[PDB]
Amino acid sequence: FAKTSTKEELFQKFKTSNKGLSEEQVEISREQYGDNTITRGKKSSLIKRLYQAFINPFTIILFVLALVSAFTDIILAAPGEKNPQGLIIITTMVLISGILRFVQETRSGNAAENLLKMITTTTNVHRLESGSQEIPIEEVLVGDIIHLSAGDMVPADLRIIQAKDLFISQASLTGESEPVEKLDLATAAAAASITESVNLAFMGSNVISGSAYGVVIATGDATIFGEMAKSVTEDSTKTTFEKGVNSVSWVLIRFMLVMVPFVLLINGFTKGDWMEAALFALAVAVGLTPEMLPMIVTTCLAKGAVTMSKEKTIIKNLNSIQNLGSMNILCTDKTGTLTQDKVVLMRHLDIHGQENIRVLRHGFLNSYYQTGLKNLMDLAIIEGAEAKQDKNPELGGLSSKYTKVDEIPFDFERRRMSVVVKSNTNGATSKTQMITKGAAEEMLDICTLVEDKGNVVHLTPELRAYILKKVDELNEEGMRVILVAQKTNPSPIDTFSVQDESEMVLMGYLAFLDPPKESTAKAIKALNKYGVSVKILTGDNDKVTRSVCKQVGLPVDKTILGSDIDQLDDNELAAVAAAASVFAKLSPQQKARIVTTLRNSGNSVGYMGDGINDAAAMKSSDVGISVDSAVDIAKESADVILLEKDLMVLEKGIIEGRKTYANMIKYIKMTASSNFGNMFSVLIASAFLPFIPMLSIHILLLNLIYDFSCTAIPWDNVDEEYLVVPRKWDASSVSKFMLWIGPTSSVFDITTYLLMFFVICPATFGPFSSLVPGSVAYIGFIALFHTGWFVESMWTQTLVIHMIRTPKIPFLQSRASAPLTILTFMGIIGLTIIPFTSFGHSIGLMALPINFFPWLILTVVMYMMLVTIFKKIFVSKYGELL
Amino acid sequence: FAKTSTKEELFQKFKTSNKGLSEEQVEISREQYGDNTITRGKKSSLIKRLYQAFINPFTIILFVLALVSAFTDIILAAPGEKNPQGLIIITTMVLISGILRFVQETRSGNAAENLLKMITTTTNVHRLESGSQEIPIEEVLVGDIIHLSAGDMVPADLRIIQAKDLFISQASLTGESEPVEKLDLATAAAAASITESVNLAFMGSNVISGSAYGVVIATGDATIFGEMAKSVTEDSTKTTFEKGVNSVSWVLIRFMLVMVPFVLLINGFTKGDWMEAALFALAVAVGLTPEMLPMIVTTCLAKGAVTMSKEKTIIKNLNSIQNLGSMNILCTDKTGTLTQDKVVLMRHLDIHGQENIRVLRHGFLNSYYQTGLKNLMDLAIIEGAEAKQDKNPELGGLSSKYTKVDEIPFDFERRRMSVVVKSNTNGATSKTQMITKGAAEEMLDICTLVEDKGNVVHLTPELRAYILKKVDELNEEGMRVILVAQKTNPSPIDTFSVQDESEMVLMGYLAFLDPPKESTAKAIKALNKYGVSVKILTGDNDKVTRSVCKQVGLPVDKTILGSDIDQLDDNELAAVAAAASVFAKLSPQQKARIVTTLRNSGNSVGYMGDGINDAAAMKSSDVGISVDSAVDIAKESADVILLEKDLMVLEKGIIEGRKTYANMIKYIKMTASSNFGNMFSVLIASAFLPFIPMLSIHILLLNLIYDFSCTAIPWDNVDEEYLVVPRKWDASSVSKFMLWIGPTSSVFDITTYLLMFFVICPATFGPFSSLVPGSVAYIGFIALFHTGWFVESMWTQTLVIHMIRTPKIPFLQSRASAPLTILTFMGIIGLTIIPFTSFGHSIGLMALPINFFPWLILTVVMYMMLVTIFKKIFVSKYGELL
Ligand SMILES: [Mg+2]
Ligand SMILES: [Mg+2]
Repeated sequence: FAKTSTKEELFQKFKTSNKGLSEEQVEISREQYGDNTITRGKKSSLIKRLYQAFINPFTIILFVLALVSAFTDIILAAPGEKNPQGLIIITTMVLISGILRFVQETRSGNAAENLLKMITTTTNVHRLESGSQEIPIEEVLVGDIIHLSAGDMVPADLRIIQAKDLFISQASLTGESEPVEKLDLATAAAAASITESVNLAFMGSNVISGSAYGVVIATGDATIFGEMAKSVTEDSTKTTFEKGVNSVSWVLIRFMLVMVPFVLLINGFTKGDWMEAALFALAVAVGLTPEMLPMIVTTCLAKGAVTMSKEKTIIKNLNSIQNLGSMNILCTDKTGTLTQDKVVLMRHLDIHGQENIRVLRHGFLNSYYQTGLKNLMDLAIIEGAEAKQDKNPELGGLSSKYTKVDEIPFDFERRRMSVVVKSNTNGATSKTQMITKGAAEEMLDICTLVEDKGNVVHLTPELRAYILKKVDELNEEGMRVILVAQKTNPSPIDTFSVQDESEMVLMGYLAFLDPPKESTAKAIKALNKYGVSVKILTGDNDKVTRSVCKQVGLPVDKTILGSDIDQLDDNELAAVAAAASVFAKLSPQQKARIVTTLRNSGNSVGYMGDGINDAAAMKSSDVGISVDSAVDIAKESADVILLEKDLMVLEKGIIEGRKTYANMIKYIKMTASSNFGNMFSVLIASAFLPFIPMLSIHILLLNLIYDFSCTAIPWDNVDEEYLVVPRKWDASSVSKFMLWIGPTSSVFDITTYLLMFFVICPATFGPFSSLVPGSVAYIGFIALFHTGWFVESMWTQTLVIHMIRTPKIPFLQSRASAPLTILTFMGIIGLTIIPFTSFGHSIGLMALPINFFPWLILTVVMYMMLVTIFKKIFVSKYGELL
Repeated sequence: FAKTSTKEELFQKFKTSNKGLSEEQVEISREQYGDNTITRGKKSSLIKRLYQAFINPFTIILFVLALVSAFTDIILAAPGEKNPQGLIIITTMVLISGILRFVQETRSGNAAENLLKMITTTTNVHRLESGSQEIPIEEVLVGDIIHLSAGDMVPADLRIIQAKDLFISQASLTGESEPVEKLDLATAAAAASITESVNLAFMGSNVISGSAYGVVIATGDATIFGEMAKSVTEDSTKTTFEKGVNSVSWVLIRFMLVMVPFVLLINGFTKGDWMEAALFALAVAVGLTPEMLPMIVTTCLAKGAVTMSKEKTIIKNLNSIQNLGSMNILCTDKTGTLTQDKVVLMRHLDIHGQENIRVLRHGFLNSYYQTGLKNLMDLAIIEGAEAKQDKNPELGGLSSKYTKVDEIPFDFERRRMSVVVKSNTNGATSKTQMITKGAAEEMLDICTLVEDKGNVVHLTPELRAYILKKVDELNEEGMRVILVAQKTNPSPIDTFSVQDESEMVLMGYLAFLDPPKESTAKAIKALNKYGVSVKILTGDNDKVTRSVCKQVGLPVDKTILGSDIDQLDDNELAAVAAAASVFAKLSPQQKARIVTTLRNSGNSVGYMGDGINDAAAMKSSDVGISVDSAVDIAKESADVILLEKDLMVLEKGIIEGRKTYANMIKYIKMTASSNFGNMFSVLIASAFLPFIPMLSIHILLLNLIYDFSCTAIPWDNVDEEYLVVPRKWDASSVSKFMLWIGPTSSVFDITTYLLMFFVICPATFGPFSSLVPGSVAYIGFIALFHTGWFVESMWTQTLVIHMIRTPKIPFLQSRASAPLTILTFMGIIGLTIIPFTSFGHSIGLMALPINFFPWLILTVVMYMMLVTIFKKIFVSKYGELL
């Protein structure tokens, strides 16, 4: 906590050695404080940290199901080599799921190029070697004498000891392209925010002209710019989506490790050899886990990103749009993001508070014949002249009458620009008037004549009070005022002096605000409509960010200043930030801290900005956006970088992202319930069946071929009501839903059991308990049961989706199954309904007797209606289906 | 034991003086044998013997309601007075069951007046005390010298010592009214059956002609008539119906003994309020018992008996028609029942086996002119000659052409009767014709000429050989044979005398037999079609019964006699009875012995009879059927009485007795299943519901208003494939239809347990676990949950009978139900108005919302499909969904 509090000790005296730094003292300084360097790095072993997640309940199944092959190996040959139709499928599934979990994050890693910039060298500095020279950056240290000249860049913060009308553009840290004066004088003892610390310089700021001497007092981590450079590394926190998917996988694992040992114990103690029990438990381990869930998740995310890639928005990280959908609080930079860093006239009125055409027309003249020096405020005046709709050409023709005799341009030493022009009225060369505008200070000091009530009077103390009150109403919004005044004079044979420019008749006041973008208000309203709070994080002065956001409609209440959050501890910081609004005067570390605390409270926080100072906040957020005017480094740190300028597209994301999550939270439940029910019946009927109902490979086929319809699940129609609230990744609701709707299938999977064990299978192959257990029709009976339960389970688990996807009254009310999904479903049922081919060496073909299908349709219909009842109960119990 | 083998000690002597018998002799007889009395008795405790059955669960239920009333009233005062609402109805139901069980049993008990009838005494006895007198059979002594005249009553079993062509009518024991000769000579010591007991007589027989002196061998219960009187009592054996009903009641008792102590323990261990657990167990016990089962059973039996009473067949016992339906073997008497006890001509034949009309004509005149004495034999000849297709009136003309000279009537010495007639053709006094008929043996000895092939030859030994061969050929066929001889006699000076009966000329022989009733063969065929075997237990000789067994059509092999069947043991008798179709020479002991043994072998046996000898078997059988020609004792001791003597109606009765059974079992399987289901769910809910789902009174109302339509089930449409095999009462068969298609209603009862837990929470009653245990909530919420699975449990168990009623036939191949049992069924479902009535305040039972019915319809439609699937699984595993 080494701060720069040595006031009046570091002024007028270097407080250290003047360039004669002792070697021992140099070593002491570099030990206790260190040098000025910025460290960065990359990684290429992302595979190690991206495999482990939901891959493990696949490599565990692989290890168990290959140890099964090893167990039947070394003893048997055909049973020990007929397994690989397992191991191979499970291994390629492991590889696919791992590669997909890799690509879901690879876009962020390979699209982040925040390293090309900085590491600046070749600094024009005064050194003891040869005076003013180009020196490498590693030769400037704490206590070194550094000079800022015309065109050189400051490499480290400085305690400036000499200044001469020095102006610096601090858009790198404050986001404001307008230059601000920087002086060598000691500031206030209590000081202010770091950006307003005139006595100290900032790394990364650009100087165009002027020279200044200073001494480096801070380097390393104490540099604010060093801070944002060091903060932007591969500290990519796990967003909401990753944690949600991990929690869902852990719910599945918590179910698997409770169900598997139970069925293992039952089938080991009850009837069979422990090899049969191991196979039986492997069946329940395979069935519970939806094998192609990562593929469906990736395809949903890809659909979202592709859709958002047509609204003209680069999506950098593929996992950004779901986070955009689940966005709860949007923290937004002010300078250049919602405003447009463009000075435009908004208040230009007489001393009574109404627009004066004459004064603005005079300003238009002084700015349109302004050939000496062009300045952004002059462009503001001229553009407002045309926005005013009062025609220019008369004034354009007034060049022939109100002829420009001469001009003293906007010289910065006196902050006065004075155009001396003659009023050729009606053809005669009349008197000459000069109009000077400049900063309010000198104008107020020199002005004693005022145009009031239509005449010219002296500047009385009451008129001074009135003018000061107008200045105060203009300043309280954080807007600077430039005074304009005309003076009449006879034809000047001699030149004009500064002392003659006094007692000049002032017209009024000017206000060049940075107006918010025309779509900002509509974007804020749309964001508030979809349950997304909006907060403002800007380094600008509090007054201007009350003025703005008192114009966009956002409730501005007790704007928190930077010092308050700096002195505030983390818990009450989180308490304040959530229940508050626009913040002011923040450093990049402050923005990152605020976003992080908002994250820790349980809110998925997105961020938007354009400046380099916003990079830390962009990277610390769940989803970092960037408007078109964003700087290149901010673009690289972004995730959903925009292109046009319109913020309306934000809602087109927030809508679309939500309709992705629903389509992903549908399947995740809609396939975890069924897969539970299918695996429930292989548990509570795992003791009465003298053989496993459906083998491991058959269940792998069922969970694979059915999961290719969920490839078309992302195109299903989410109705209109899920898309109004940012939904949280509630995995516990999954563990309830699949315990409520899942078992309703299991009973019918028992009805299919008894049926197919008593009337269908014994019909063709004779009654059971009368067949030789070795082989004869025992193989045929077992295969017929296998294929029949295959067909029935597939039908009944992929046709109930039309009943589960939507809340009450499907079809008629909510026209379900948008044609892509329903087409794929009926195109994949027609695939699984064919175990009649040469692909019946899957250890069951047993072409089903026609007698079975009437009993299959009767099961499907009655299961669909029972699921309707249980869906009603579930909706009426907790809050809804998902 | 003491058979008629005590010869040279008691036979050919008296062992006492002839009629010179003293007092010491009668005291010796009393000491050696005892009183000569017949034991008789009755009872009037039918109430105690007939209450116990399925009424004991009702009395236990009454006791438990009484305990609940006392417990809720010995502590509290307001709750302890609503228990009468259940106790009174249950205690009226106990009495209803008692009355309806006493009625369906005591009809046969008070329909038996066997002991009231019979009891004959006052026989003519000679004694030294007062000469000839009338001494009661209660006063006859062993060894009494008894004088026998025509028309007297035999006092005891009687070894005759003096006889002169003594003839005894033995229809009382053999069923044949035709007299049998009884001889006093020294007979065989080993003797034979009663029909061949030529040396001794039996009780109850009337002497037709002749006088005799005999000695009493035994008295009291040792006599055959005394034996049958002792065996025939009010010992109506438990028919198969009572055993089946007790088995069903015991199935229910085992089910409630397994369930009730489970619910009580679950609710006494969880939710530790033991009173509320006893209420749960009481509810389970109340809902498990079908409360109006005895009334439905009684109404089914009454419908069967009433509808059979219309077919000229008075039914004496309510259970007779049901036992007829469940009858498996029908044992019928031969004489009087299968045959018609009427001698009829069947073979008028010459001496060499050619149909000679001349012998028929000679018999015609020989009978038509026998005016001095008429007999059934002569009437038989006359009737058969009318029916022999030969025109009798032409023969009648010969009556005017053959006038009578004289006649020698049937004498008591030579046993021949003769008519001497003229041959006055056109009035011309030609030679006389003498025609003598009688027993073959005598006039076969006295014959000297025979007429063969139109000529006359001497009585050579060869022709006599063929005459006897054909005579005992007819005797082998059972035909009673008579011989007829003509003599061409020159005009005698005087009338025809005994010496005029020499030098006969035989013409031929005649065959008299009692042909079976013309409907006997058709009845036997119809019974054999319905899986009812027929046996011909009779006391007649083996020859005639073997002949009849061929005409009607039956297995003529293994004509098991009476001596051997008396010789062999019961265990072997069971084996040989099922392996034999015709039984001959049977004493009334043996008929009852055979019927009882066949009953013990697992066959429900009915008996048909017409005589006194039948009564023992009639009472020892499941159902006794009496023909029109039966003696009043046979009519009184039977259970079914015919009125048109047409056996063809019999099969019709069986059909009724089967369908009356089918509906009944269809009822028992309908209710006992549903009840179980509707009180299986409670078991499960016992661990989860915070309160009782239905109180005892609600379940009583459900089981009473649903059993008031099973009063209309007996009129439903029974199939036509169920009535082609005698169905046996099976308890296990109703315990496996109750575990199989019963728990398929629990699935749709745990659903309406949960739907009704989250569809009436919004019924202004708020969600549960939020209501204080006060009122207008916890009182209304519970009431609405009752009016839930009350209305729903009445709809789902009264409308699923149409699906279970029949074996596999969905709704159209059987025309499910008759208009009576569908109209009543829906008219009792329309009693879903109890909740919306002033009598909807039998505590609970509050007004249902309209919202419930769309779910009730869905549940009652869902449940029928599951019932169809389990019906198909049940039919295809056991064999009959009955
Ligand atoms: Mg399934
Ligand atoms: Mg029910």
